[PDB]
Amino acid sequence: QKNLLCGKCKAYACSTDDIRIIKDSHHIVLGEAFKERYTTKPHKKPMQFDGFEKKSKMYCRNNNCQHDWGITVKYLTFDNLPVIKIKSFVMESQMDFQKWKSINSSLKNFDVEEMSNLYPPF
Ligand SMILES: [Zn+2]
Repeated sequence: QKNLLCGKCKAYACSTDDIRIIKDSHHIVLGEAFKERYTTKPHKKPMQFDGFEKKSKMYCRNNNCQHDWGITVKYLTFDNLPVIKIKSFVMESQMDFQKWKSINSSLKNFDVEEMSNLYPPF
C-alpha cells in the first residue's frame, strides 16, 4: 500500500506490503530486492529469548548516508532476515513510519507457511 523511505537520505526502502510482524514487535522485510538497498557489517550474537540470533547491522546503501536501518538475524531456519528499525524510516510524501503505523491498520503478521513458500528449504 505505501512506501517507506530512508529517514536520513529519502532513498526508497520498501513497501508496507513487504513487511511482516513477528511476535507483535519485530518488523521483517520480505523479498530479495530489498537486500540490494542496504549493506551489512557482521555482529553475531547467540540466540536471545525470542529466538533471534543476531547476525549483522544494516546500513542504507547510499554511501553518503549509511543510516542505521536495523539488523539481520536468523529466526527458525530463516537466516539473513532483515529486521528494520522503525524509527529509521519515513513515508513517501511527510510523516515518519512510526506516525503512519499509529494511524493505520496493523501490518500483516509473520506466517511460517508463507515464509517457507517464499524461501523453500530445497
Ligand atoms: Zn539513506
